[PDB]
Amino acid sequence: AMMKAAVVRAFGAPLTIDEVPVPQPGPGQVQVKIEASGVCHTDLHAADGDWPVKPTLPFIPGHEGVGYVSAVGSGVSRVKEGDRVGVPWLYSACGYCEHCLQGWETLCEKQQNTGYSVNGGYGEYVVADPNYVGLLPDKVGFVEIAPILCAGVTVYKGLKVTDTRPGQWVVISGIGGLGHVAVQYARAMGLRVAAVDIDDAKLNLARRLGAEVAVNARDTDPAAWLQKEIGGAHGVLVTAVSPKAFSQAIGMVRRGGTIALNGLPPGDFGTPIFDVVLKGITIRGSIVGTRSDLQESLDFAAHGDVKATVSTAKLDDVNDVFGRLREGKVEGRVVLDFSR
Amino acid sequence: AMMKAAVVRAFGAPLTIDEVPVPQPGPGQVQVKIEASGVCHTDLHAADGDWPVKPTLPFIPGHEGVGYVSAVGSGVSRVKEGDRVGVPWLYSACGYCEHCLQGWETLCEKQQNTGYSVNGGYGEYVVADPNYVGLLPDKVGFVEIAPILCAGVTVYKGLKVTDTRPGQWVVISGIGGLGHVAVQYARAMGLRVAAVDIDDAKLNLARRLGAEVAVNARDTDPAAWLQKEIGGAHGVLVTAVSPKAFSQAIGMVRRGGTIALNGLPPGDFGTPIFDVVLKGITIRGSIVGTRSDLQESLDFAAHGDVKATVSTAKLDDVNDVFGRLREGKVEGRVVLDFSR
Amino acid sequence: AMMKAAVVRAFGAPLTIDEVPVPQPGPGQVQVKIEASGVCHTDLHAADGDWPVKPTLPFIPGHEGVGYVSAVGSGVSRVKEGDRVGVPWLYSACGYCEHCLQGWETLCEKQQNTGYSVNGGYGEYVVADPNYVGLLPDKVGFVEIAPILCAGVTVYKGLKVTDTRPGQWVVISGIGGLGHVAVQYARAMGLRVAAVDIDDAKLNLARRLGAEVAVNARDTDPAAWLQKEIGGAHGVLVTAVSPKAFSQAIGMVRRGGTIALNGLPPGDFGTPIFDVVLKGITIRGSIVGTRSDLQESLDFAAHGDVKATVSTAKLDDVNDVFGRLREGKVEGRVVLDFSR
Amino acid sequence: AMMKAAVVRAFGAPLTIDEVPVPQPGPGQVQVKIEASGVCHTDLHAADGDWPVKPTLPFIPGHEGVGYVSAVGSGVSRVKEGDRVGVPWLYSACGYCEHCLQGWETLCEKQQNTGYSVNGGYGEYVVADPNYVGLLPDKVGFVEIAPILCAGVTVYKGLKVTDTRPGQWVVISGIGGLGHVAVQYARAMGLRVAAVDIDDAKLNLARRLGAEVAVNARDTDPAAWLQKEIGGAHGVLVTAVSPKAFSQAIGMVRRGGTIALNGLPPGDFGTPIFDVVLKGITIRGSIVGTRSDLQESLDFAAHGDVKATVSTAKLDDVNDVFGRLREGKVEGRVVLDFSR
Ligand SMILES: NC(=O)c1ccc[n+]([C@@H]2O[C@H](COP(=O)([O-])OP(=O)(O)OC[C@H]3O[C@@H](n4cnc5c(N)ncnc54)[C@H](O)[C@@H]3O)[C@@H](O)[C@H]2O)c1
Ligand SMILES: [Zn+2]
Ligand SMILES: [Zn+2]
Ligand SMILES: [Zn+2]
Ligand SMILES: [Zn+2]
Ligand SMILES: [Zn+2]
Ligand SMILES: [Zn+2]
Ligand SMILES: [Zn+2]
Ligand SMILES: [Zn+2]
Repeated sequence: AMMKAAVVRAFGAPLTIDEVPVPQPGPGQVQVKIEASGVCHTDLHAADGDWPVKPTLPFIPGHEGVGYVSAVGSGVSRVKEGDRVGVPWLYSACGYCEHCLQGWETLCEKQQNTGYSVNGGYGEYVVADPNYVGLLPDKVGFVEIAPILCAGVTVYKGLKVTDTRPGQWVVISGIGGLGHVAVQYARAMGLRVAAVDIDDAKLNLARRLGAEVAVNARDTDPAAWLQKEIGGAHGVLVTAVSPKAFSQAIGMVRRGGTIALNGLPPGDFGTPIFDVVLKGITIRGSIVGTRSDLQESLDFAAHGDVKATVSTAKLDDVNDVFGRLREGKVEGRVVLDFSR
Repeated sequence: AMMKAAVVRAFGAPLTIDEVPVPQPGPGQVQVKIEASGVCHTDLHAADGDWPVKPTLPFIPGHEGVGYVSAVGSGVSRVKEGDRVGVPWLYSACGYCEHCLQGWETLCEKQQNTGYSVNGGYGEYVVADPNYVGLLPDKVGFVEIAPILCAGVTVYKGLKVTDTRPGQWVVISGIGGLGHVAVQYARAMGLRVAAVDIDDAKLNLARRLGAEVAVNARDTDPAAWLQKEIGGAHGVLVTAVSPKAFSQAIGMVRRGGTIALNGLPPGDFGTPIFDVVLKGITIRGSIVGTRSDLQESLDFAAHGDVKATVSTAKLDDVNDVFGRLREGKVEGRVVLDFSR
Repeated sequence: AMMKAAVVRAFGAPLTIDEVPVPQPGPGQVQVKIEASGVCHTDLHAADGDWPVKPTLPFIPGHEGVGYVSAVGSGVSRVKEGDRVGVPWLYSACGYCEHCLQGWETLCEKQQNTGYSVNGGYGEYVVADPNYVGLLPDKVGFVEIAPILCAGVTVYKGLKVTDTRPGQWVVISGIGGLGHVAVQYARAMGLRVAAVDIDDAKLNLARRLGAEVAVNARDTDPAAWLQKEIGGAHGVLVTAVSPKAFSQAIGMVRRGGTIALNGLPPGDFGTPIFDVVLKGITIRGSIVGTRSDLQESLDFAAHGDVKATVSTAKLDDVNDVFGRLREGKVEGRVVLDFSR
Repeated sequence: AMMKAAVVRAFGAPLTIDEVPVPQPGPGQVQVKIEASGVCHTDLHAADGDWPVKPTLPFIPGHEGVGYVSAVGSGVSRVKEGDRVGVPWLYSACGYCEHCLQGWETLCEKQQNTGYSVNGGYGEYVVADPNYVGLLPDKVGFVEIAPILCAGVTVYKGLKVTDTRPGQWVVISGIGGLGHVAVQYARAMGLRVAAVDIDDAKLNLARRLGAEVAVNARDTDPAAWLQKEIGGAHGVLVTAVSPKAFSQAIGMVRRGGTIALNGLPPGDFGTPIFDVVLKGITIRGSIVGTRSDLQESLDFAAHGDVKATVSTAKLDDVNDVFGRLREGKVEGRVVLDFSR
């Protein structure tokens, strides 16, 4: 009847860990018993409120929750009890608007979002729409697979919309939680990879993870060096949370190239329109991924092409996690482990 | 042996109509006797030398010249004496670089530009590269067709890269020199047009041209209104590239839509990363087009689908033409008429 | 505490899945919570009790068990709780006999053997000597790394004692659990690899894994075929479970060549003394590997040079797994999955 | 022009002492005048033609001939007339092949064999390849040194390939023609020697030769005894290769030890897989030796460390000699004496 959960009740004060009621699945719904729950930067902004459209208090964050289906309402055919599933950012969509019909459910104006507009995976249980859960592969553990539910699918879809093809150069700007799996997806997609971050150790991660080129932003200029070495990149993926670098990205791309943006920092960034137009440059934002994007991105993990770098932590230490998460002292990703 | 031509001999200075020597075609070159020559703002930027890369002085402006091939250097096959051709902005490209080989010669870093880096059509004769001239439809007169070499191809190619298809919505932002031509291509491409401007007269023109909706930005927030009325436009063509136009385009575009920027404005514009990412928006630069683009835009002119509003003037009055343009007194396009 | 474990209570009889006491770590010992446990053919030899020296009944097999240290006995320094380790065939050795002092602990006459002389990893927990456990690489998953604890280390040491060097030919006879990773170690050690088995599917597997040439012993005489095809090999590693393959390998080497033997089917094989002497052939027994061998063989796995072909099964199905392995119906390794 | 030589004209028949031409050397050849010619069991198999590859008839046997260089052809630098040399089993190798370049000329596919494939030393003179003859020590008589060319180098190289070190144990199995010479090399090589045999005379001789231990296999299990008495031998040299000797060798050897086989018996021998694999035993064939092996073996004889038991006989009594060898009535080695 009760469960442990990290409930945000005040739009900025640390999360509390309380016994709350276990959500029961109604018709068309299922219940998921959480084994692991990934922590995303988005969770910070949910706890805080750096976003125009804000969560409703109180709520439970977590859109990288993974576990088994523990119960099922009527009318459900996609999943059964004991199925291995994840509940990602896109909690549900109407399924029949123009966006949904065209396989862009990610843009559905009637969408609900896990751990933001409805309760998420920072609890021992979570109710989900079985039509939009991620179907998880057996061969990959809960802790290792959690980050794919958001970080993975986000950078996978992001790389797809750079419109770069095998043999061409992709730049991964920022080798963090997202960035570091981005390197791995890019390689599996046959791309040549260049990495660029403020941290020279993060650049070593990229090097090990497959990148054949990396330069430090806080040293030389990324643009000038890349235009110099590789001849500019055909595509750029910006994962870097920092407002700036959404400008030096325009410079690392060669003419006719595409920059996909994963970051969600605040405020307007300076866009050199003259150069964008003359160099025929494309700038494109990419929102996580569709259900197909997600399944494809999980497949890459199953096959061993992709493997998240992950720090484990306990539900009760959630606030500790948020702390070091902000101070950029987190390597790769952090995943809450519910294992007893 | 000699000819008259408007010449820029110093930046910002009135052009002087000098007697100068007729240029002669060497091997792989042709000569063109100019019968009409389009004028546009690009010419003002050339004469003022206020773009990052200036022209070399002295020079003859004009990248919208049309006339008859009057001489043929050796090794030319594409055109012959008597052919009707235009000499567009793209004078030549290298033909072997990555861009040229992929049918993107407009991104060629070794390209020459007519009436800017090489002498243009503000004179009785001009030497051109037969491989890069525009082949003109028999049906259309020299004066009427001249602006298609610039305004025509620019907005046509711009509409193409908005990645819209028949039946979908496109917003044409700014119904002026470019815009009133864009409206017509848009219609011919099976698109539903929403016109946006602050000038009621320009808006009335859009309606006459087939615009299904016309919104005045002065009285109405077109972003709010279009989102309310049609859930946004699938494509936005910004023909008057300015901060207010850029921001509002981002507001008017439907989620997952594409914005094409048609101009070359100074400075950095503020881009709302957040909105661009959550909405999955594409921002894209487009000016003029390839030889294929041009031929396709010419064909629309030839079928009677597209007619530029045009007025004429004499070579001797080029400075006056510049004056009206600079003051913003020009309705449509001004074309220099060399006809007897 | 109790746990599930597969137990051998009578030779040739199906194993039973019993509830048994969790083994506790005494002084100098550690306890390992098993995540995955490879099924070696030695396990069948043991359960069937077809070796001259029987294992004590009853016993829990499994010497490819890997997981986390879950408890530490007093006085342990080498490893700590949470460490990822495996418990190989060589459970322990005396540490001070002639063999042990010369880094050949695999020959220690006082050695104990995991899942034979002491209980092994066909269970939820196993107690291990921390001085002899395998220290697993972070980079690799439990399921994938498990076969390296015997299959990998065995064929790696075996390849080492063939006394071949980069550029020379080695024959792998039997592409099963051991042989399929042997192909990869061989390639990683710069050898040209020839594959021999009695099943085209194993041969096809070997071809995918880097075998330059391959032959089905059932379809022609393998020794003669190899003599013509490659001029006889410089070395041969015998991982087959048929005494006949042993005799045949002796005819696969060129003069001066070395045959190394890993396979352990009961009985004798035929040594052609005359040809062995005349041709100066060396025949060599090779038994698993030392702690050094094991560390090195794990490093090849961490570097991505070697990757076991694996399929998982549940503890409950151990008998169906044994049956399939008996009838040659297994490709690569079967790894018992104890993961959540 | 003419000389006496014992000739085999029909396999298995008695030899006849015939008058045949004296072989004269051409370019790159020397002539040797025989002073003594050792006899061994290889000569019996040559005369009987009972090996897989047979001598061509007619032929003169003898691969233990020693004497003086009596003539030289052009282009000979290694020896000169008057030099004391022997013409061993390895008459010549190609010098170009893999084996020849790796110091294993004994394995040369193109080798010729003295008194087998080419005429040998059962005659007054023999033609030889100066690059392959043995260079005999000054201080040892012809009769005494003859056996070192065959028996000597065989047990010496054999001992070398047991890969034993001074201070370690070696078993000499069989103290006959070869064995009594082997005991001596072993002691000279600083090994502790254990003699094994069924004949009590041969064992008393081993003790006289420095064998620290001796066991009669008729009375006691030499394996069980040696394992208990010394912990098993580091190496075993089997000079009399019978299935029993071979089997017991596998039992007598210390784990990780090496068994070298000097004999050429027929048939396949049963080799216990379990024992060879688990005990990590090396089994190695070895007969004769390289030119280097020979020179080294001669040096030991030269230093008085090795002396073969030799009986002399005349050329005309060769058949009588063969009979003695067949009936196993020979103590030591028989050598034909051509001296005055
Ligand atoms: N002691 C050691 O040095 C070390 C460690 C213990 C295990 N052993 C032994 O290694 C052997 C193999 O182990 P495994 O797990 O890979 O068994 P496995 O069943 O997985 O593989 C056996 C392979 O041998 C092949 N086989 C049967 N007859 C063959 C033939 N005539 N020619 C070629 N291949 C033939 C099979 O086709 C099969 O592919 C076992 O006997 C095992 O006990 C090695
Ligand atoms: Zn997220
Ligand atoms: Zn929808
Ligand atoms: Zn123009
Ligand atoms: Zn080019
Ligand atoms: Zn094993
Ligand atoms: Zn020991
Ligand atoms: Zn001999
Ligand atoms: Zn040779």
